[PDB]
Formats: sequence, C-alpha cells, structure tokens
Amino acid sequence: ELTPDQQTLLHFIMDSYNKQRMPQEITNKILKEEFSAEENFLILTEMATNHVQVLVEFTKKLPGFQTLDHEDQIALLKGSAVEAMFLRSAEIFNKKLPSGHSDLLEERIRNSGISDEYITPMFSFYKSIGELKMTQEEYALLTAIVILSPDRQYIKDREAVEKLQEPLLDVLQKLCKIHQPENPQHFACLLGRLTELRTFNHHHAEMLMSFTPLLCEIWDV
Ligand SMILES: CC(C)OC(=O)C1=CN(C(=O)c2ccc(F)c(F)c2)CC(C)(C)c2c1[nH]c1ccccc21
Repeated sequence: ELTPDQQTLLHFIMDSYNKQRMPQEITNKILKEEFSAEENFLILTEMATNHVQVLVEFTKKLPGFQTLDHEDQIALLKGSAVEAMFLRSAEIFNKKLPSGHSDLLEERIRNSGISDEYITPMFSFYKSIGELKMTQEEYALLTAIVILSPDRQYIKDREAVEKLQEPLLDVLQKLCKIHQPENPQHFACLLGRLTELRTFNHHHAEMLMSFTPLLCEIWDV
C-alpha cells in the first residue's frame, strides 16, 4: 500500500529514529540497585539533554526539514522538543521489564524531586497510549508529525510546513491500516494523541517553574 516514494520516506525516517538510545539504556540507569532521588534527577537531566541532542540531529535528516526557512526550523524544534520527549517516554515505558520493574520505574520517577501534580497525569498518558499497541514505525511517524506542526508559535511560513506534514499523515494512515487492519479507528486514535501531547507543554513549563547548555538553548529556561 505504501507507494515507492512513501517507502523511501519511511526508510529514511526509521534510519534516523534508530539512532536513539535504546529503551534499556534509559531504563537500566533508573532501575539499578543503588538509587537516590538526587542522582536520579541529575540522571533525568542528562537523558533530557541527550533526547534533545538526538532530536536536533533527527531534524537535520528528516526529509524536507532543511528546505524550510532557518528561523522556522528552529521554532519547530523548540515548539516540539517537550512533546517529542513525552512521546518517547511513553514508548520506552511500555517496553517489557523484569518482574517488579515497571512498578519500580514509576515509583523512582515519582520520588525524583518532582511533585505528584505532574507525575500522575504523565503515567496515565503512558499507560493509555500503550494500550493502543503502536509499532515503532507509528511512533516514528507520529514524532515527525509533531515536529512538522504548521501551527506552532512564531512560524512565518505555515503553508511550507503543511506541505511536509500532509505526506507524513498520509504515510501514518496507511501504516495504521497495515499494522491494525481490523481496527478502523486506529488512525483517529493517533490523531487524538497529537492534541493530548500538547497538554504537556503547560505541565513542563509549570514543572520547570519549580540546566545544561543545550537545554538552556532549546527549553529557554
Ligand atoms: C528518556 C527521555 C526521552 O526522557 C527524559 O529525559 C524524561 C523522561 N520522563 C519520563 O517519565 C520517563 C523517563 C524514563 C523512563 F524510562 C520512562 F519510562 C519515562 C519524564 C520526566 C518529566 C520525569 C523527565 C524526562 N527528562 C527530564 C529531565 C528533567 C526533569 C524531568 C524529566
């Protein structure tokens, strides 16, 4: 069902998606026998910095992204960093772990210097989106779609972003039909999550209200 053009777009995206730290690289670090809230916060700051570094690089390689106006490119990166981080956290969180460990993961993140006001919403999101049983390809495409969002603040040429976003949505809709052929609702389910992710922008802003040179550059703190 993917056209040849679509197959190659997907392939370039998965090549670049596959350069991130594996879920266990992240999750082994938090779950190790020796734990403190203090080192775990520093640990999370490091992981957030690497996530942004890897996202920056993902935008260099994302087909068409570097044909955009340079200022718009930076604005898309800054407008999408936090949403991208939470989506990847959902993907990571839903990967199988040894006995007791997903419970342990959640409890440590809950005792890392950040209040329950933020943490509870975020784990409900991870578990809910987890029940959709998205493939790696769906996560990758939905990430690209988040980044190429024409309605971000400060974009000068919104039509230019739209022209790259629409082909990605077309690919995603095919992937949903390929991967869950008996679930006609799937694509609409993922459209929903596009909007739900945006709620995290406010929480994170709040959370920070209560860092590394890259995070200072991209989060603007
Ligand atoms: C691994 C990448 C994709 O994600 C992270 O970096 C974040 C992960 N976050 C997760 O919840 C997360 C982290 C690790 C996991 F293994 C997981 F399943 C979920 C969220 C948050 C807000 C706790 C956090 C994130 N980083 C923070 C930095 C400072 C302060 C807070 C954070």
